[PDB]
Amino acid sequence: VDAQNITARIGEPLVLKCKGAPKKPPQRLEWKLNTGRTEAWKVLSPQGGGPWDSVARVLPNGSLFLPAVGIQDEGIFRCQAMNRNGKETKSNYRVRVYQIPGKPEIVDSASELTAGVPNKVGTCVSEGSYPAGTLSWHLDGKPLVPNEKGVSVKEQTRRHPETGLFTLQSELMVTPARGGDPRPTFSCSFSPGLPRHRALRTAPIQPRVWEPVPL
Amino acid sequence: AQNITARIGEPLVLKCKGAPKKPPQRLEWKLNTGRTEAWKVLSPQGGGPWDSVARVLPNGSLFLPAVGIQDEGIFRCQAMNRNGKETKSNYRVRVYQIPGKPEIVDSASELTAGVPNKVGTCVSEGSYPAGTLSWHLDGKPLVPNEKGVSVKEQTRRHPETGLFTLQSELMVTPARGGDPRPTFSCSFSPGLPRHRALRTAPIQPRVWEPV
DNA sequence: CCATGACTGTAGGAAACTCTAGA
DNA sequence: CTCTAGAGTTTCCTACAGTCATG
Repeated sequence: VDAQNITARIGEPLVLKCKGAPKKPPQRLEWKLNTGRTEAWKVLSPQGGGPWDSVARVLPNGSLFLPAVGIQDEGIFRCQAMNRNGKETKSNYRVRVYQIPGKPEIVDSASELTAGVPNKVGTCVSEGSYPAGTLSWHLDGKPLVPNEKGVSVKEQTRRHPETGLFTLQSELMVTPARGGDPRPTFSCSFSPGLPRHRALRTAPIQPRVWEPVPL
Repeated sequence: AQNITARIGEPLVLKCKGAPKKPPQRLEWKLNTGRTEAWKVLSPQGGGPWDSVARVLPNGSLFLPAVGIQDEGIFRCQAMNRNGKETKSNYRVRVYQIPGKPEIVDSASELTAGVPNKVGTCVSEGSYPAGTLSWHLDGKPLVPNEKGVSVKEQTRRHPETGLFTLQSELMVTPARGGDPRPTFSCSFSPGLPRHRALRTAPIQPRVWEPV
């Protein structure tokens, strides 16, 4: 789309510009937005006056103002103004948002695990993340890839029905090669969709690898 | 205090420092502006006519949809992180308006050497703060009291808006033997060095000869 | 408890787009 | 008037410091 992209953190105010508009009223411009809150298309005016005045209100200078963002606010936003006269200008905005979960935690982590077979190593958990994002395992600071050599991950995403946010869980199990590193290091790393931010790592776990009793 | 500036009609958002981004929070915005009878304290829920002027956002930031001369003042936010954590934000606020382009009026088509002439009156409209007016001859600016060079200047504030109108009337005694096709201009040098100066179109009267 | 490290948060600077002035 | 050019304004990226967690 002619739409330019905008991304904002959840809870913070956003302010959009109406291209080529009178800086002081009286002004003629009308915003159009289809989003989570809009049933289909909501048209907003310099006067405002609906229930939207505590949500989205056109400023005296023509820009569109949102006191604090929320997930439902994701969508497209457009404006049409008249530069007198009769010059006329457009705006096309795609708006996405995000939230950052707390530092991921580990749970159900093996005191010690044994070689030659699968083991339940533990589970990472991240809460309050948007958009969803992901959990990646690292052995000694290197990546752990599924389907390959006894490495497995039991995964889910749980959306808080109220906050519309995500609770994350990743359970790792591994079959160690007999005769491997006896004190290997695992970590877990949450990453979001864009470079909207960096990566969060869990405090590692340095379990003890015990060998199988001979037969 | 952190110095701040913005255009009249523009929105303004002040970030409360060290305070929870989501409500509820414990914080206090107390300020003194041209809209205040004294120090004024606006709360999380705020209230009064102030909601139409400056309002507190769910994330703790104070906000003005349209700032005006009436709003130049002091803004302090004493906030509580959780307990009893405390950090205090401090701002100093100057504002401005860019006036209409400068104009010379009553400018001379002809003028005579050896005595004074009315060159013209450079006139600016709709400025805040008021600022200064200067003249220049063929690229270089001029000074009063030097070799028969004088100025009648004034400033006036439109009552409704509060902006300013400056008049500058230029007068000189031309040297006999100088430039018969001289070019003069006026320039508005704003109070706050926000933008570069604005200069009138030139005027190239013809120096004529007495006896 | 003290020293150390890591993080959140904020301060300053640089680059990009938009508007204004001029030909 | 359509086009060219120089600032102005806003924005993102980068960096230093304060603050919280940790050994």
